[PDB]
Amino acid sequence: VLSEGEWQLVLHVWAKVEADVAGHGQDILIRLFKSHPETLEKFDRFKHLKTEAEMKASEDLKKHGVTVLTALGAILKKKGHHEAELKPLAQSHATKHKIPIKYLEFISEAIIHVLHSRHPGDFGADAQGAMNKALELFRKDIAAKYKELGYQG
Ligand code: HEM
Repeated sequence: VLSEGEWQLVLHVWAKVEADVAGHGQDILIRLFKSHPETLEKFDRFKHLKTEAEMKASEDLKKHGVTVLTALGAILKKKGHHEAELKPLAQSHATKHKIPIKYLEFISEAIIHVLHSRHPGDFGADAQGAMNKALELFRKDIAAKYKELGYQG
């Protein structure tokens, strides 16, 4: 479990992300797609995008980035008490979108990379540690729902 001091580090930097949800969302998805090209293939919506400039130009991609970060923000602000928010998400990603747990690991790495680019002074080691712990908790709780439904994998 995160301590109260660790949750404060997470939510302090998240308040900055919320100044520019769309810019953040875009950078994160693009990092994910470039670092792990196999993740782009999950999105019939975005499959057609081949270069980073094309990705950067796509309004639809920027719109989905907002969706992802708004859902994640609502989970983080529940500070671990996220059962009602997490269950729908784990059900669609396991059974409808077919997203392996590993790809949730990849997008966590992307989020940490982008927070680090954009918010150095608010994202030193102690905040990066707290953010990694929060994202592991998210993954751990999702993985348990996957297992229940027969998708641990
Ligand atoms: C931080 C983790 C993530 C969050 C908060 C998140 C959130 C969402 C939300 C809220 C939706 C729309 C509602 C729903 O279908 O559940 C969605 C759809 C989707 N997500 Fe995720 N997602 C995450 C990670 C991923 C990753 C890593 C992949 C793919 C590698 C993925 C693939 C999809 C797909 C394919 C859709 C449907 C897109 C469309 O055709 O409209 N998601 N996600």
